[PDB]
Amino acid sequence: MANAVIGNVVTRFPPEPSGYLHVGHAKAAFLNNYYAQMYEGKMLLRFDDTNPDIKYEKSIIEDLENLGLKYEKISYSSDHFDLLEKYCIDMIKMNKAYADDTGVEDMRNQRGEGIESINRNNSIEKNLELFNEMRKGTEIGQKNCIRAKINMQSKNKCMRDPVMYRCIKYKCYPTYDFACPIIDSIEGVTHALRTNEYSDRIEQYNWFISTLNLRKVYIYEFSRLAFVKTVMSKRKLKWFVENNVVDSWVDPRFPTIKGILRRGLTKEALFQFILEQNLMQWDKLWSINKQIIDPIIPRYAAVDKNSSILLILTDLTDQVIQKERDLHMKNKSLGTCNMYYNNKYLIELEDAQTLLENEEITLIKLGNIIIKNIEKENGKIKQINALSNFHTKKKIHWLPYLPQQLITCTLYEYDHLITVDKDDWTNFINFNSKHETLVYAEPSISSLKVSDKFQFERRGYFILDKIDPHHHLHLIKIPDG
Ligand SMILES: Nc1ncnc2c1ncn2[C@@H]1O[C@H](COP(=O)(O)OP(=O)(O)O)[C@@H](O)[C@H]1O
Ligand SMILES: [Cl-]
Ligand SMILES: [Cl-]
Ligand SMILES: [Cl-]
Ligand SMILES: [Cl-]
Ligand SMILES: [Cl-]
Repeated sequence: MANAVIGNVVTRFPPEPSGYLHVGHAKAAFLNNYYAQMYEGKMLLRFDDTNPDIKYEKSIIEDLENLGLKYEKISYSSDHFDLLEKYCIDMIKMNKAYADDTGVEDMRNQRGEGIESINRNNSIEKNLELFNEMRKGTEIGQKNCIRAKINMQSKNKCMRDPVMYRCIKYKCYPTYDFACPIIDSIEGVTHALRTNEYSDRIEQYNWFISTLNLRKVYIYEFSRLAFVKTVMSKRKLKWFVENNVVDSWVDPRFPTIKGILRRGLTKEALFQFILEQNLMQWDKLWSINKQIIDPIIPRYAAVDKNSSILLILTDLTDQVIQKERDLHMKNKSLGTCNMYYNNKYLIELEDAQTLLENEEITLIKLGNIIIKNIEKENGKIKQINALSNFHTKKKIHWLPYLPQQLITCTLYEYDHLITVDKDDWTNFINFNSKHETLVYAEPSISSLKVSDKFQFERRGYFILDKIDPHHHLHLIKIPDG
């Protein structure tokens, strides 16, 4: 941040309302916030509608609210079109801008080979009256674009007469390249943050600023954020949606901020992952998210609904005993859930198959028990009979066989959308990347409210997405890196 001064820093986040925000957007928005906060500065939110819906502006304001960012003001590039017009005319009168009717292909490698276009020497007043043709929309006007008069022979291709105004309320619109430095300057930005993929652009940016004798804006570049096995092109994502491969932009497989928060990511983890680091691997982002959520979420129990095996404590009765226990043992201010138990339990079959005819084991948060026999009807295991011994390296989780109180849950597990890491690209999709499994979970889990994060013991981490009628829960699995 060159020549930054505490209390005199202004940054801005300038997304286009042409789609929903994704993770890379989140890096930009966050870094703008981080540099503004570092100097006790101000951060503007600019909707960049230079070359133009409102559903997107709404979605943006909600995603920013969700990331916890707050802005001093909201502006639209549109709001300065009249002024940009004025500046355009000024440049025409300084012989710094001219009207051009050379064709797009021709113009493209006239630029490539550095020959001055025909109109580069146009008189001032022809340039102005052509600009008027453009502002009215005449067939002349549409054949004409205004461009800056810089240097067709510069080693920097961005310095070779870039287009400033195009004919397309307004009949003519400024390009990004021209609108960005002017608007940044007059809005009071002091430090404009931009992806360093647009890096040849800087000399042009500053050119415009000095050529109009405007207050300089420093540029701070950063790397763009891209992930393996991920697509963030807006066209590829709408393709996913239109073929019902997903059925919403909020799908947990989508790198949108909405989708990624639904999937379990915490804003804290995303910000830390941005600070504490060719594509990136989701593994480290989800490992940070794990480290962050693990000590502040409760632990509940679940067993497979269908493969569950019945365990009997022969020496107890069918009187259900209740015991308050703590949700998370380590952080004892997280609260207490309730634990119900009696003589009949459900355990996993992957656990049932592991018990030998006289082992001692431990039902977590309850106590040790003594396995007595393994009744196996047909080939499978039908039932297990054990002994209370409440007063071992086989500690298993369990549910009390109380079906009118156990909560039924669908576990959604997701895989990457595409198969390669980065025209016949749809052959690299994973369509069967949404896995459902049904479980019973602990009665006390009815406490949870939608959006809550928790852990299923010896299963993994989950977020409660929706609650169906009849208290049926939908649980999205949070990857754990
Ligand atoms: N993948 C990305 N990673 C980081 N920052 C990005 C990424 N994509 C866009 N940005 C930044 O997001 C801001 C708004 O982007 P937007 O105008 O929507 O541009 P784009 O057309 O590149 O999506 C810009 O500052 C842009 O440089
Ligand atoms: Cl960086
Ligand atoms: Cl892509
Ligand atoms: Cl959905
Ligand atoms: Cl990064
Ligand atoms: Cl995968």
